[PDB]
Amino acid sequence: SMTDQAFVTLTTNDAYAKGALVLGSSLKQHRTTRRLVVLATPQVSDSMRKVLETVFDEVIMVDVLDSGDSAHLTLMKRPELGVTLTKLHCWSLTQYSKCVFMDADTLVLANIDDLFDREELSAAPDPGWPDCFNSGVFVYQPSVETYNQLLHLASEQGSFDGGDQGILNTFFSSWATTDIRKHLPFIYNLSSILPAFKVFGASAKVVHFLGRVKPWNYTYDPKTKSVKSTHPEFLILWWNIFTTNVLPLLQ
Amino acid sequence: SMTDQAFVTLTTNDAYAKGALVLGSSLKQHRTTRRLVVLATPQVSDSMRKVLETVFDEVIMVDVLDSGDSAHLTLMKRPELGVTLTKLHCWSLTQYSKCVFMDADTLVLANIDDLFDREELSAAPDPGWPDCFNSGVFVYQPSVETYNQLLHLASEQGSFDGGDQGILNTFFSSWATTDIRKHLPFIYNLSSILPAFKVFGASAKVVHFLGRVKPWNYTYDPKTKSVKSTHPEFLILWWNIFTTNVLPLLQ
Ligand SMILES: O=c1ccn([C@@H]2O[C@H](COP(=O)(O)OP(=O)(O)O)[C@@H](O)[C@H]2O)c(=O)[nH]1
Ligand SMILES: O=c1ccn([C@@H]2O[C@H](COP(=O)(O)OP(=O)(O)O)[C@@H](O)[C@H]2O)c(=O)[nH]1
Ligand SMILES: [Mn+2]
Ligand SMILES: [Mn+2]
Repeated sequence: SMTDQAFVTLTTNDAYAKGALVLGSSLKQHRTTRRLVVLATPQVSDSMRKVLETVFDEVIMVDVLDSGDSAHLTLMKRPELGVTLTKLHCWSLTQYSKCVFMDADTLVLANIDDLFDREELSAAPDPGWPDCFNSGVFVYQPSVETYNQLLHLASEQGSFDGGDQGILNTFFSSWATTDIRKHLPFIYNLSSILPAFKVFGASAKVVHFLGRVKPWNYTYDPKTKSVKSTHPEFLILWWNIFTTNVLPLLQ
Repeated sequence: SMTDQAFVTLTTNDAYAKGALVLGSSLKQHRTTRRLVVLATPQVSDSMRKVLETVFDEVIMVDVLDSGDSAHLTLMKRPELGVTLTKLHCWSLTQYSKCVFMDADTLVLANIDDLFDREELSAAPDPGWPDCFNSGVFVYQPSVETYNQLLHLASEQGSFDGGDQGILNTFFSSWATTDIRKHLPFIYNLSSILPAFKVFGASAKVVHFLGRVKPWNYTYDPKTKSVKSTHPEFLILWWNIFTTNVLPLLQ
């Protein structure tokens, strides 16, 4: 293995846990040589953690509601940010020298181990405001200091969008205008939100299921091998990995 | 003046001509020291050209249907690209050493003369596929050679999107991964297509009315000083410039 480097994701409940299982399975399918880590909350059932342990190398419990937790004081100032402050613990994983964070609503389509050639903070442009990076996929260097700086910003300013992206863009404010290599190609975080896709979509490495309805919210029908009601192949691939690679794992 | 440098736009009919008048007026309002040039087709009425001559320094006729025109042979190979091939004549303006091209559906909100500090090809990211630049605002160096290269590409490949953006991104294919200074801030070409706008929208320099319905397609009502049926201030500002600055110009 590479014990030094990891893909890291986050699950705060059993639903998003299904995303992480598909994500993690997709990274394994494409033969990552890196470690797979999921940050989990106590809202994730013990039974679902057990399933998570079959795909991830580490299942690391984070509970911001605990007074022992580093973020707990910040949560009391900003109680609307529990999920965000949990995600930012990704910077506390100081046993790793470099990590790629990935949202549980991502799916990997090709080997993306070359991301570890990048430096903090490397991320793809967000559609809709492309001078902000999308926080669903980013390369970072674990650090207690950086983590504590991020907590402080969250304390002072909250997030301009109620999630982690605002706060990450505010702290990492030089991304839009400094060093192009920190701009991940859009194909490493391709929002499922048209003629450009016909030309470039085939080279997609990561698809990101941005928005309200997540792939596990759909009703899957084995009879038709698809869901009840743009490029629907990605949603179908999600459920292929789920039914094929994930389902037989704890038995 | 600066006789060396110009803002350049394009009008193929009387409708888009109204956009160019508002654009040009907005550049004058914000006190550009550069020259204002509009490329016009014979589909633009002589009476509307006369109004255009009150705002622009040069009204340059381009007719791709003419056998004397440089693009005419390319048009016969690709007859669906008349508008595109007309726009690309912007590169034929070799009397200027550097130009900013702007679509007739842009409106300037602040002085953007600092764009002339940039080099070919400097453009803002397109929302939706942000590793392509949006072709509504770009800094370029006039050149017969570049122009002829662009014609050839148009001949060989057409455009992957039926307009000029595909062809410009294909020719200028290194934009996404080389030299960040060629990435215009999104505020220099802000698509009217939300929490990021609350934080960053106020610093907008150029708004771009992307999409089907253009500002002059709206019915303006002087009684209410707004239109019949997101951030509606931009559309209202368009019509303010039209009614205030443009309307009294030929009398
Ligand atoms: O209720 C939640 C909210 C978010 N997350 C995690 O935080 C990330 C960011 O949220 P989300 O992906 O739902 O936002 P979006 O990507 O749609 O903008 C998710 O991918 C998860 O890893 C989670 O586990 N549970
Ligand atoms: O019928 C047309 C089509 C386009 N154009 C010019 O070409 C540009 C690009 O087209 P458009 O702005 O309509 O495309 P969009 O910006 O909406 O994607 C316009 O701004 C105009 O300057 C024009 O004059 N007449
Ligand atoms: Mn996400
Ligand atoms: Mn336009």
